[PDB]
Amino acid sequence: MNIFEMLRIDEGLRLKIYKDTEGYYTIGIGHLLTKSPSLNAAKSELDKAIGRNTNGVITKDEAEKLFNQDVDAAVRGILRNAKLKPVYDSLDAVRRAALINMVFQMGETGVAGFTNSLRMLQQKRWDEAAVNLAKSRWYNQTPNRAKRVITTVRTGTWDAYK
Ligand SMILES: [Cl-]
Ligand SMILES: [Cl-]
Repeated sequence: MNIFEMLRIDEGLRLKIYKDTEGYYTIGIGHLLTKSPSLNAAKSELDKAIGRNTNGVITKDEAEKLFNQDVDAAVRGILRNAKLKPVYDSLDAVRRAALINMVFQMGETGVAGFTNSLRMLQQKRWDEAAVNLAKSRWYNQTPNRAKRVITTVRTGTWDAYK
């Protein structure tokens, strides 16, 4: 089990523009296209992202190419972030994956905002961090995915995905 497999379980694979839990135009492996109601604004973003005229449809390889870019961007955003970097440096490899999961899903800015949890992660206060992370919109909107991520953070094991 690794971050790629973990995220592919959490996000799925879809070759046709679709909407996410929030209502946004998404595609492939959790790749947010636009927060704009326009399906045409989505298709335009998508063709731009892919470099071709897609008509809102891509191949598995294209979704994988996007996924690879997004994981890389997630990792790099963590490492370039003053609030995020220290937490990550302090964690073991499983837990690191958890933070990358969150960052991919909610953005760097989003996660960086979880002030108290971040402080608990660093202090290696696992239970408390798990409890505090559950007190969020994230958790209330996508409870099963969130529980999985929270268990990973709390335990340092990959059970939830097994
Ligand atoms: Cl892109
Ligand atoms: Cl869910």
